[PDB]
Amino acid sequence: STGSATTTPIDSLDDAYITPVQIGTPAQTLNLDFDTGSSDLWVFSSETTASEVDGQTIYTPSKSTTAKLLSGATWSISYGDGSSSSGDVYTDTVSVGGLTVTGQAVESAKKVSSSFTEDSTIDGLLGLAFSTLNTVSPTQQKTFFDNAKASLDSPVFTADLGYHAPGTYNFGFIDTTAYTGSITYTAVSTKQGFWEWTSTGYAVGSGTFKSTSIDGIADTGTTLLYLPATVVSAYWAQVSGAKSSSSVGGYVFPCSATLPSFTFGVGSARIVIPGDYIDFGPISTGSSSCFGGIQSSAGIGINIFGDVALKAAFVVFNGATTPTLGFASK
Repeated sequence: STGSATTTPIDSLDDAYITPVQIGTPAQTLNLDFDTGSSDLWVFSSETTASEVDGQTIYTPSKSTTAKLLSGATWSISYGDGSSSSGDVYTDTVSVGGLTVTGQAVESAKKVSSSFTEDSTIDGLLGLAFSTLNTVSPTQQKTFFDNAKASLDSPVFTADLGYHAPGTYNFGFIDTTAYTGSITYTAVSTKQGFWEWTSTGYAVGSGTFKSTSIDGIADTGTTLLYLPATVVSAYWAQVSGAKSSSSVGGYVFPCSATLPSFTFGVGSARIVIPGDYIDFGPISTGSSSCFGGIQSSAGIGINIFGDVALKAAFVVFNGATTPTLGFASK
């Protein structure tokens, strides 16, 4: 089997991407944030505290003839941005782009933190990291990909995120028309539950490539590119007037600037992030200070190849017995 679904930016900045997902019988379609940095499929629901729902579409398990309460199971998750959610668990039929999993754990939110409430465009998350990170207790549950894997034509999914445009998540096949050149594959460590890999270095604009190992995670659920402070300083030093602002929370730059590109290495291959992809617009409405799309990871504990980096590539998440990641230009 295979599946193919379009993923759409939630706003003009590509702050996140939503993909429609069918849950239950008859189908209830929710727009979920596919997140290769976490491993829970959770949704706004008829159980979510009413004051914490503000425009999201909800899953109502009582209206699904295939929903079954997973007795005794609870979940609770905290994300790197400080947001959180928790609740109980149903199993139900879940389909993405024509690919169907029966018995998928659908984590129904009873509580969500303010940032989820305040984003009416995201109805929940669909985790695509390794199932060892799934938070369901006392019986950990599998991700949608893990449940689907055995049925897929090939045990892979691909992320093809658009810049200011829709893109595609495919399951079970590699669309050879969706990228240019060849796909370069690189090793993955699953020890932390992430799609964790080592980039071979970077360049800023037309500058020379610096060969240096940068361990980080391929994370579709993080907006920006978070890299070591040395790398980030080297990038922003090429932008007149750019500075790190403690009050804003990262590097800002004059909105009048033209940003240089940023290249990262995948083995001997190179992925080029155009400068425009690094512009996240005014820090507040009407400001001439703009927020940068490359930021320091120094306060995170891990480097994160988020959407800014991934949207410059066609990315293969290879879930073979020994997982690997593939990157191609496009």
